[PDB]
Amino acid sequence: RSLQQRPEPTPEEWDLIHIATEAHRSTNAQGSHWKQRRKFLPDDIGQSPIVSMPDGDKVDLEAFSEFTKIITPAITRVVDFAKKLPMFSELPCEDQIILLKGCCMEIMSLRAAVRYDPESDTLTLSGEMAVKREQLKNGGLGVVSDAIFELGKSLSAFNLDDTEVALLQAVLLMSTDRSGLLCVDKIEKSQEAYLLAFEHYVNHRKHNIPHFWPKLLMKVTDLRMIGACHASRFLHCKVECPTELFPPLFLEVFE
Ligand SMILES: N[C@@H](Cc1cc(I)c(Oc2ccc(O)c(I)c2)c(I)c1)C(=O)O
Repeated sequence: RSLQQRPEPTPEEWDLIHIATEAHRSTNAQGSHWKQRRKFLPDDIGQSPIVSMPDGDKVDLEAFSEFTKIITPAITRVVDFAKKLPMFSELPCEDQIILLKGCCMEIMSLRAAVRYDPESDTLTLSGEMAVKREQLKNGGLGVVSDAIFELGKSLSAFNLDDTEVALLQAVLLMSTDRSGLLCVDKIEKSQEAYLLAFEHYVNHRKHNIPHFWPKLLMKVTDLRMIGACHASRFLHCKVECPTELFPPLFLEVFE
């Protein structure tokens, strides 16, 4: 360890890595059998954008409905992921709440993006619903969909395993650029530990791409950006459409 040229995970990092990975696996829909269980979203759904949005990319109500009918269990599984992480569970529940809201979209988007299928040109939502670029964009997301598609297409070269996704999620979670946090230092400290463990795991993996780590960290920024666009776009939807169309937990996370 450190053994070939680049530092390997420490024993303490191996532990943190194992805990994060299992946290992700146990909360990640349809594990390694998503390619056989997924049903495509019918091609007549997603083609009819008619509710206006401030930026001019309209919303298709039927598609919004399809995506939001399945969103609660998806958000629920991100809450579940976070809770299996000891540095998350031991925070005040105020802090817990703020962190989940700050990273929910980021983690859900990542999870869809790692399930980008090149041959059909689709993302898989919750390991069960394979969607095209147009359907997802028209259903609410607008250009955020082009962003997750663009991220998913570029990640196929990266060959991320379950651990790098889990650690990516954990770094997205433990982030201090949110308003209203109590335990700011404990969070930074916990993020730093994941980042280092992450880096050293990437070292252990020996990817065939040069400069893998900074390339990966740049994919982090893309997610945060996807996250911030969605929070802008969510706010506009809440303005255009009635409450009744939004599942209580969807509202609770993004409102
Ligand atoms: N693929 C994920 C779950 C996941 C689910 C859904 I519904 C998604 O579409 C969204 C999200 C937000 C919105 O505001 C709208 I409208 C749509 C995405 I991107 C991801 C997983 O495996 O957990």
